[PDB]
Amino acid sequence: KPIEIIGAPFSKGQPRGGVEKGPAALRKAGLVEKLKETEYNVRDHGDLAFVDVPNDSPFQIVKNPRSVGKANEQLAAVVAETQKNGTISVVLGGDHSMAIGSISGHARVHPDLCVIWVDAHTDIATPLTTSSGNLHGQPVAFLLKELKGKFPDVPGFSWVTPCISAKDIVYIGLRDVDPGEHYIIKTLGIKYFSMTEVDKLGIGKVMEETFSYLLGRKKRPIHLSFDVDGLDPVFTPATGTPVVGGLSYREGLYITEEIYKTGLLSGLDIMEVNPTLGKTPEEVTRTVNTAVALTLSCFGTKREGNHK
Amino acid sequence: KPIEIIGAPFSKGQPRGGVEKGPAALRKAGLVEKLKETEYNVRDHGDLAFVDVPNDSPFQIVKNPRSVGKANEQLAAVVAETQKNGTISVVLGGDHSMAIGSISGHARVHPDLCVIWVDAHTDIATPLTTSSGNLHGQPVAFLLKELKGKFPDVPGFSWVTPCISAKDIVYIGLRDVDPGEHYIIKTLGIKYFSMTEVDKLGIGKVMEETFSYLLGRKKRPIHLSFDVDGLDPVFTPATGTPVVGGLSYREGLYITEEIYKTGLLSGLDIMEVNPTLGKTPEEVTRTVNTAVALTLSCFGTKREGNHK
Amino acid sequence: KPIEIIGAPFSKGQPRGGVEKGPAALRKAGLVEKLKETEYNVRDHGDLAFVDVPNDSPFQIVKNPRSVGKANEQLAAVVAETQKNGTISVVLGGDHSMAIGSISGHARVHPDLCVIWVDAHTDIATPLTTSSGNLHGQPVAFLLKELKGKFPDVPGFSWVTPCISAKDIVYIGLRDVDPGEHYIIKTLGIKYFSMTEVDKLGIGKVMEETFSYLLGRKKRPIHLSFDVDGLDPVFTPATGTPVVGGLSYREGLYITEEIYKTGLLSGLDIMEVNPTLGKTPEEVTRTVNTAVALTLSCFGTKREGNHK
Ligand SMILES: [Mn+2]
Ligand SMILES: [Mn+2]
Ligand SMILES: [Mn+2]
Ligand SMILES: [Mn+2]
Ligand SMILES: [Mn+2]
Ligand SMILES: [Mn+2]
Repeated sequence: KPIEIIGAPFSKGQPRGGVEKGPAALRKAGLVEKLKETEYNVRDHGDLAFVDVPNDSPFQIVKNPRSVGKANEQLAAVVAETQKNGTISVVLGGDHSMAIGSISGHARVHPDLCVIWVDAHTDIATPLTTSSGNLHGQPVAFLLKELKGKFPDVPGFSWVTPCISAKDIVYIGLRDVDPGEHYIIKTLGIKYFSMTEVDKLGIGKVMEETFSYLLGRKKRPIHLSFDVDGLDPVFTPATGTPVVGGLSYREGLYITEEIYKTGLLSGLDIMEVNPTLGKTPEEVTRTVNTAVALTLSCFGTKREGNHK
Repeated sequence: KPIEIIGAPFSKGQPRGGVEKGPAALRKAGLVEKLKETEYNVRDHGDLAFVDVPNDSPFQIVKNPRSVGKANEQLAAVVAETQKNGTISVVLGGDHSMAIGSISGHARVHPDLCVIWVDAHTDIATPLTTSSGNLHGQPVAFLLKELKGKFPDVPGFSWVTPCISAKDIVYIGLRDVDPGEHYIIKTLGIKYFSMTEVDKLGIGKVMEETFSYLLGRKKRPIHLSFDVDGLDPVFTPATGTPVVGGLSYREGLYITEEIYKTGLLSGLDIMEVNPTLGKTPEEVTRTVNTAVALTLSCFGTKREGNHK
Repeated sequence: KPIEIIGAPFSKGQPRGGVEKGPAALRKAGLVEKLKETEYNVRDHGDLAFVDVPNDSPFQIVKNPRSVGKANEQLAAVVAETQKNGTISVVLGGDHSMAIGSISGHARVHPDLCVIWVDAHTDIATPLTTSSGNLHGQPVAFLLKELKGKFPDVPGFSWVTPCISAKDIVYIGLRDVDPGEHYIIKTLGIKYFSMTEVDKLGIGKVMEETFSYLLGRKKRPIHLSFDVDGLDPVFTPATGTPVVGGLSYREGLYITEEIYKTGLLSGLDIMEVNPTLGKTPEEVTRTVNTAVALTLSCFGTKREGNHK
């Protein structure tokens, strides 16, 4: 089962420009050539060419609706194709709003996929509860069935079909959830391991509980949507919304090594890398290298070593 | 149960910079406005005016005996006051010698309370074992009932009445304990979780054992005396006695979240925040914001999120 | 139980700056003084003078054989002599190639000894598998009985006899293993706890298993070979091959404290400190102060405290 690298240099889902540079920054590190070194065959789809929507005025408080909807509708189609072709999709992107297309496309082919969301945030605010109107903080809202109809139709998102149930997603790294989002994950019974449960249980038991919860009954495709801000600012500083007390570099790798071991990874997202937000060049180097390491970890690179 | 914020700009406990701006530093950070946003009511008692004792000559080695023990009285009378009004006292001050006043007065109203002391130090040096003479490193010595009758009375500490036994306190975070102190903690059988114990058990087990030890029998008012230098210098830089290998930001929040969950927190101290000891501008801010985060956590703010 | 410091200012085992200055830097940080403050009697044998061999050209891919072989021959005799007298040897060296002579010498007096290797690397590449030819990355290859005969004899190493069995050594901290090396530890069934195992189990369990595996059936002397790069670069930056995601300052101390508690420590190596690789003079101080603290910990210095 080969790998399909897909670049999504998009930032309209958030206010901080620079995130569209993430794909180039990651490729610059030799991500594709380093991935080919693994036991997986790699193919680089290249980046997508998202084109802005003319009079794309805010829909209520939501900004760039049509453009974010259009960019995502294209990614869904792209990821759906690659998924149908028996390959694992890996999206390097701008902001996390792209998880809409990525996950949607992935779910069209594998409607039984489960999601592991590594983030400092729940990104589950909806067009009504969001206190910012930035779409990278609402992706899970357009994807969850339980939220379907719980908010007005958004211009440009008519194509989206709620593909995942509240029971098919697990959050890890949470530590900056707004009032609305917390109410939601709580009333919907969504499984999450906030930084509190990680400190209490240790990353080892956390993954055990994540897999028993998602892959307990039967096995199914795993979609890992990784927001680099899920890790501590010490390791992934070049990002739009950094939050202290995050996942360590080590816990980040552990998560990926365990996901690798299941042999069920079907879709992967590496998001929010913003190379223009490094206080120094080295904070970017640090962020990019951590992102590359986790990506390779998802595909076999183990810290104890590897050989053929 | 409402909250009572008490200021304590006192630095006669230690020479290093000026830890009096601490109270004023935490306020500017918006500590009061954020606490009111919690499920508690909040009232600011204002910063106490400490009268400096005249020819307050050192006692053998201890410096500013009268001055220190006087500032603690006003505070101790101010604390006992709030404790009687059925309010939770939150002392925002300078050096940790002020724990003498906070705890004594708290114990005057609630003599059955227990103590959780987060610190890199034991601060249990007697006026005779101490190697510096600074009182910020002797509070537990003027508070323990087993230590009374082990050192000459000190000018200005006659009022103090040993309010805690050797089985009513639990230390968490130890990593720099002088020979004298280590003998006492061991001879008296004081319960403690040095960093060694934290590394071994993990902060999750550390709190389970703490509560089991202090509350296993009867439930009682908990007094949390938090010395910011209990957290690793990488997190709480602006402090007088930094020691590498301390508690992490996450472990610090775990402690406070678990304590809030007991519903027993009755007294609190957030000491040693010296904003004048911050190499760079962001080391003071980082220290102050961590101090504020630790306080909010104590009163309900959780990393998994909150909502009304 | 007396202690004898043995200086090994060598660097021909690798390229980089000046690891020969390692011993001078540690004594500078007052390692001898601090050692004499513990419960052990200390003595400093000073630094050994190594005779640089003439036409010492490369053997196949292996660099400076005759130089590294002879040097280790000198150290083996010296460490063998000190061990003879009933003293614990502490070797402060340059690069890790010096463990060949340190462990070889040690095994002559304690042939039943075991080894705990703290490193980010396995240092078990043979002259045929090595991709660099630097001998500081092949020490364990010379020491293991299971590997004798698996590679060609090296000029200047005929004085070496495999002393340790593939079942008498445990690795802790691994995170940068070469294909050849990984194949070897897997095929030879060597016990190791890579960063993955430490993240999984916690450092507390790692030492419990390390000891059960090593001291379970028979109690015997312990030789600790500590490569400072086993700890994360944020703590020990001044070293030749730093690798991110390492053991923390706290974990390294736990390791040493636990080893100390067994009462079986008999040999110790504090390697790879290069006070010229420090990006800044402080990065050197930080690396130096950390190695000194680990040494002191091996001899009873505990974070909970120490008294006479
Ligand atoms: Mn996100
Ligand atoms: Mn995020
Ligand atoms: Mn203190
Ligand atoms: Mn302290
Ligand atoms: Mn080594
Ligand atoms: Mn190494």
